[PDB]
Amino acid sequence: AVCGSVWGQNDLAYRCRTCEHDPTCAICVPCFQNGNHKDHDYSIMYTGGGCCDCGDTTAWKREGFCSRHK
Ligand SMILES: [Zn+2]
Ligand SMILES: [Zn+2]
Ligand SMILES: [Zn+2]
Repeated sequence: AVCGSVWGQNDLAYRCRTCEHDPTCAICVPCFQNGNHKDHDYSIMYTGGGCCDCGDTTAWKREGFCSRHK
């Protein structure tokens, strides 16, 4: 339902200021790739590690869910 992916401090992830509900939200690289963020304000970057928010309506807009946690 919600992507269970975890990453470490030197793993890249995605911020998306268009989809997030707060600036600490992030999704893993595969969830970004399998979603639709064209013309979004997104950035691939480091985040000090984290857990993917894809599929979680409390953290991420539904239109920003990838195809596998939609
Ligand atoms: Zn987005
Ligand atoms: Zn994910
Ligand atoms: Zn996903």
